[PDB]
Amino acid sequence: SLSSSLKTCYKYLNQTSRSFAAVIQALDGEMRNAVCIFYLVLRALDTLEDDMTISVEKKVPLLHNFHSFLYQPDWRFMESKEKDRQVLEDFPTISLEFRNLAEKYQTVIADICRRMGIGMAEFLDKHVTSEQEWDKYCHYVAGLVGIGLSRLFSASEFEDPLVGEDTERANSMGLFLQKTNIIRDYLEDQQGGREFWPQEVWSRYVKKLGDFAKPENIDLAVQCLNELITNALHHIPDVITYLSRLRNQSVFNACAIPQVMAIATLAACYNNQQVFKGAVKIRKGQAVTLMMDATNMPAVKAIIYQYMEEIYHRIPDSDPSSSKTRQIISTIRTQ
Ligand SMILES: CC(C)=CCC/C(C)=C/CC/C(C)=C/[C@@H]1[C@@H](COP(=O)(O)OP(=O)(O)O)[C@]1(C)CC/C=C(\C)CCC=C(C)C
Ligand SMILES: [Mg+2]
Ligand SMILES: [Mg+2]
Repeated sequence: SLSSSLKTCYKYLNQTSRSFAAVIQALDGEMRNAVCIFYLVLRALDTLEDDMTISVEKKVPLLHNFHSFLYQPDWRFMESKEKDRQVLEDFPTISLEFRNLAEKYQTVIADICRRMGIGMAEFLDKHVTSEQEWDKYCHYVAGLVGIGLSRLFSASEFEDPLVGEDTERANSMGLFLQKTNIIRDYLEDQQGGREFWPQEVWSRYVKKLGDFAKPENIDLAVQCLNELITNALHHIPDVITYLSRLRNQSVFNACAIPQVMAIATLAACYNNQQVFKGAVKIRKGQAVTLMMDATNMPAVKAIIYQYMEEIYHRIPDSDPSSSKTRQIISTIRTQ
């Protein structure tokens, strides 16, 4: 039986992660613990970042120094008003299990914590302006998770060194998941005072981002939605390349499921007014079918092409992104 501290870590994983708990807990051998802890560490970091009761000036050191707290066995944070605060109040349990991991895993995890902290700190006194800056934000909060996971898979030796070495491909995997979430969660974020859509894009349509929540502005909102989805789709060639290299079945499933869930969510969101009224989600019955079929590369490719064709045939004649949307979809189909 596992140590009591590790049991506690898996308890926190199941409490806090809806999307990832199952796939993580199905990982083979040494990957399971490495990735459970990687998750919890980053989830604590995020809980700090998310917390708007922590002033910027106080938040900046906490984010910068977070990587170092992993080696301070009594470090915890008692001022969080976030839902996942337990992760911060009992951080010593998480950091004890982290220090129990092989050095080769510790190094990757701490390195990712350090870099994500710097990047999170950088976006505390600005929003996202350009599409380039959108890519940068997404790299800090998601791309680096992909790079982190990739390097862990390689360190365990269940996967070839190439998986951990190709940082662009791993970065794209994270970007695709993150843009999908940001696109889909427009309203939830607007209601909580958060703004993640790029300013240089939305500003061509409305004067304030929240203006897309107003019913009179729906035609413009959906145009902006379509332009941002088109942006996200450009990461799919790299997604296909990344998944095409994976050898371990448990690692294949962990990587592929969230990607095909995000592909399904993007297609559900395309040209969809409902994004501006509430949370658009793929039906649970369909989610089950995707989890079952996405176990090999050719079946993943089929799912991708299927959802691309769904989008393609829903492009409105007058959509200002239409030519771009067709172009990227073709690229995906022919690769
Ligand atoms: C092992 C496995 C699939 C995942 C474990 C992921 C770990 C360590 C996360 C710790 C930090 C977190 C929480 C980040 C945020 C995820 C929120 O989505 P959500 O749906 O709200 O999930 P949940 O229900 O938990 O809230 C996010 C946007 C990052 C997405 C980018 C990834 C995952 C890299 C993909 C790239 C490759 C796989 C190359
Ligand atoms: Mg968060
Ligand atoms: Mg956050």
